[PDB]
Formats: sequence, C-alpha cells, structure tokens
Amino acid sequence: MAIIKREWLEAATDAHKKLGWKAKGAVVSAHDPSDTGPDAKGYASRHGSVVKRIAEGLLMDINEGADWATSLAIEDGADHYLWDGDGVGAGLRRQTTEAFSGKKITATMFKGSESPFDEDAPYQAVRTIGDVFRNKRAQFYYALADRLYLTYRAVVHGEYADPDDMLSFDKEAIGEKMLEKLFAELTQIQRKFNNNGKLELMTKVEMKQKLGIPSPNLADALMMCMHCPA
Repeated sequence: MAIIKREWLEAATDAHKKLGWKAKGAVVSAHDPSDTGPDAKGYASRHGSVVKRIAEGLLMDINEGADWATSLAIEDGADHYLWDGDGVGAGLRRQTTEAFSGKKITATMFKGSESPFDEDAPYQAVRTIGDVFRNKRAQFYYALADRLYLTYRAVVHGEYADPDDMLSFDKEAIGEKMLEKLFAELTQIQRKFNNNGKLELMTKVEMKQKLGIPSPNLADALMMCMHCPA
C-alpha cells in the first residue's frame, strides 16, 4: 500500500548533480505544526525542483513552532509558504502574516481534507482530477510520488524527463541525518481503501493508531511544498 519506493529516494538524492541541471523557479516552503508534546514539527523548502532544507522543530509549542518555521522561510528566501491548517494549525494565519510583514512572501493555509486543487480539470499522465484523487492530501502526495518516479526513471533507466517534473534532494544542503529521517517517513505513507474508487491516503492519526507509526511531519511538510499557490 506504500506509495513511495526507497529506491526512488536514493536515485533522487543529488539527481540534479547526476543529470546536470540546476534549481530554477520559485522557492516554496512548508510547515507541519504539532500541538505541544511528543511529536516533532516539520519544515521543508525547495527551489524549483531541488529540495534544499528539511528541518525538525523540537520542544516547541504551536506558536514557537510557527515562529521557527516562518523564520526558516525568511532565511530560505521563500516566495511562498504553506502550513497545515486541518488541525492545531487552523489558528496560525495571524501570526504567520505578522511574521512576513513587509516581505514578499505569500502565506497559504493547506487543508489536506479539501477536494483537490483544480478538480474539474482533466487528469494528466472524461476523467478529471477530482475523479482520481479524494482530496488534496492524496493529490499532492501523488504529485510528490510522480516527481520521484520520473526522477528514478531518468537517473537509473536513462529516460529523459523535464527537470521541472522531477525532484532532487540536495544532500549537502539538507544534511545526511535529516535526509534519512525524511526518507524513513516517506516510505511509510500509504494508500487506504476507498469506496468510490478514488486514491486516498491514511491520515497521520490513522497511521499512528493502526500501525504505531510516529507522526510523519517531515514527509507531510515536503508534500505540502508540492503545491505552488497561484
């Protein structure tokens, strides 16, 4: 039921160096908050198709976490910042906009439970995006999985892909330890059965309660940065 293969992640590590392209596009950053207790918070940032930061936020309350993550976004030169507003982060818009006062950084609340972005458009690569994906959580995790698979095929099988459709992890920038923590979370993201034939993923709560998997906040942060708001 897992949606991302470890081999794709290994291939995608420094794929831009392996294939000879560099980061181009906006800088997109995202934060997965957590209450105040056991589970580390998450942050991810990319410059175009190259991931440059994966960070864990430890021993922080919800507001300290948002300060931490928005400060990283500023440090990373983000053009866009997203955060999870489905849970305890639902109240963070004021603090987030305050943090970005006077800076050209957009702030977007991501709610994975919502119907997919652009759900009436045809599905690519009569069937629409909304027929395929239950919600944004599924849509953007599959955006991630699709980028990774294409990168694997390019790096390992020599099949051309546009760098804009791939994803590379900058290992030197991110750091080996944090990259490994991310990969260990990503390989646990899984599909669940859906009675309307749509792609749907387990939520963080379900993963913990059913499989004893700690909240994958690094993975979810990276997933959210797949959406570049319009």
